Amino acid sequence: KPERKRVSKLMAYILRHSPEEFGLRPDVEGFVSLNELVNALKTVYPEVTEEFVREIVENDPAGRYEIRGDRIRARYGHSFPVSLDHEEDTESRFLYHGTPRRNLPSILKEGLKPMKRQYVHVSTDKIEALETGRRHGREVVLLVIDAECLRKRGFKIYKAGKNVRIVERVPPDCITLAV
Ligand SMILES: Nc1ncnc2c1ncn2[C@@H]1O[C@H](COP(=O)(O)OP(=O)(O)OC[C@H]2O[C@H](O)[C@H](O)[C@@H]2O)[C@@H](O)[C@H]1O
Ligand SMILES: Nc1ncnc2c1ncn2[C@@H]1O[C@H](COP(=O)(O)O)[C@@H](OP(=O)(O)O)[C@H]1OP(=O)(O)O
Repeated sequence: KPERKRVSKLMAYILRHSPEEFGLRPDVEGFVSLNELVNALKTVYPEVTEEFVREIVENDPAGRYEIRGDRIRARYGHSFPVSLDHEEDTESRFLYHGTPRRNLPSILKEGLKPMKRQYVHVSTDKIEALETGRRHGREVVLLVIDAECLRKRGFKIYKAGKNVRIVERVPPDCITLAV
């Protein structure tokens, strides 16, 4: 529903990108006070309550958020450094990243890089990978990433969302296919 969606979009923006511009100071792990997040959200959507934020967190289908005690964080997507959980994805054999075709000259030479984020974000889900690439351009390619290649190279893959995984970078040898 549009109420849930518009408050969640604002939560993700505050918690991933501009907490300080709403007066919040994330701790090392990226958590802000839940009460303080609620007041920040209410500067935009005055109907928001803590109970509604708790409902958004628990019902989020991607696993975007985490509440711990009286604090809340985004679980990935940040454009500032945070220490996240190191729940390691050891089971996935391939992972996916969608990107505009125009990026293949750089990506296939340099690998995937975190760009303005802290981590490279990949997915266990091809459609969601492609839909993320579509945010950046109409002509997108599906990158297929060999998870064992990454692990062997010392790049741990972490369970950030239900489908989202994070990794420090993806060297080009680990990009097996671009479709
Ligand atoms: N070496 C490179 N050269 C050029 N472009 C590159 C390179 N490596 C990666 N890119 C592209 O640089 C761009 C970086 O765009 P951004 O928005 O930061 O990353 P996202 O598109 O993965 O979205 C991650 C999402 O996953 C979670 O939901 C988060 O919350 C996000 O919503 C991509 O097109 C890369 O392919
Ligand atoms: N329902 C929801 N809750 C929270 N956040 C949401 C969201 N639906 C979308 N977002 C985020 O909005 C940005 C633009 O994405 P579009 O609207 O172009 O698809 C992007 O976040 P960012 O700028 O950090 O990359 C998305 O995050 P996500 O990939 O988790 O949906």
